[PDB]
Amino acid sequence: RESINPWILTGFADAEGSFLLRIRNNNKSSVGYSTELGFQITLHNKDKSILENIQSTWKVGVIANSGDNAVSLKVTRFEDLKVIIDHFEKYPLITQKLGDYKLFKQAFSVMENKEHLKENGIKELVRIKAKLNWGLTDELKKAFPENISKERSLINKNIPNFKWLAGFTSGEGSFSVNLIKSKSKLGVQVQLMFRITQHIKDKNLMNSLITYLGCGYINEYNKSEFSWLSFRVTKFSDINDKIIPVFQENTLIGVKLEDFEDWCKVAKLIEEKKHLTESGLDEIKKIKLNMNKGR
DNA sequence: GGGTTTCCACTTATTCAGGCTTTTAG
DNA sequence: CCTAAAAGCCTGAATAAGTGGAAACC
Ligand SMILES: [Ca+2]
Ligand SMILES: [Ca+2]
Ligand SMILES: [Ca+2]
Repeated sequence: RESINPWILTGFADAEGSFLLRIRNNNKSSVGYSTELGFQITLHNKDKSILENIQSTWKVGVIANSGDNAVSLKVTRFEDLKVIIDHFEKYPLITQKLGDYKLFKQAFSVMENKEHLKENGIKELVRIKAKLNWGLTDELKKAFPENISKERSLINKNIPNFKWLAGFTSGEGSFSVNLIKSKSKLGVQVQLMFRITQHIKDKNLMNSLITYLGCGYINEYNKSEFSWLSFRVTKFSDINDKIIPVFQENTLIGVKLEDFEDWCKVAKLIEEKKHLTESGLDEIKKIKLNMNKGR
């Protein structure tokens, strides 16, 4: 249908994408293992069009259901990985995921030489997989008895432009209408809240948003050993002047675009002070009920 | 063909999106 | 007093990452 700006796409990839490298026990392979290399995105059913638009932009990839409520785009046809590579050389990732892309490239090169059909190419792929995403299973690591490093170098890069940021925010942002039980006349303060969420491994990136957007602050949270960061803007002046124009100018994708649009309607109400009238409050309550999970 | 690649159904792990209420600033 | 802003709390699930099975292809 519609095609996606290449930096918007990279941003969305930084947010939602995943590189994959399968090294599979296989009785029929001359070396006892077969491989599969690729890139994939899994979204809620409601955002299938993003997947289809990505498929259209690159002209690669297979779309399929992923359980009852999700759908995926997977690219594993080896020739088509050349497209993935060319895209991310001209429009590179900036989160720690770049590290996974660099490993995907190393694995691509081994397979391009057909070395994965030989002991030494398989061994090499196990060394690559060992640093990729969640690394080797215990079964695979006991099968290749050699000291295999699990570390790679931290990525540290800057937001390259607003188009990447709109792609990334299309993945990781949220636009909240926070209805606060307040001591004022109407009894409800209306608070617009923009947030961007992301694992701590990319702290430097999340801290940069403060200066990159000239507003906001960051909260840290965890569930047991699992920590992440939350970039939040709540000052209406920053919302209206700094957040909203960025994304009016750099268009979000997916149903999150509708949420931002509803959020902007509420912004206009606030700017006109109608959030201080019972009838404006009613409309704002009705916008909220129908955005995000209520859509 | 016998190996190898590709696709499809489905699962598992966790990092997100994004819900609240109460307190302070101005 | 009054409204805006920030402090401060939370977890279900949409993501991330992955696996089993087998058809299709070279
Ligand atoms: Ca992400
Ligand atoms: Ca998302
Ligand atoms: Ca499961």
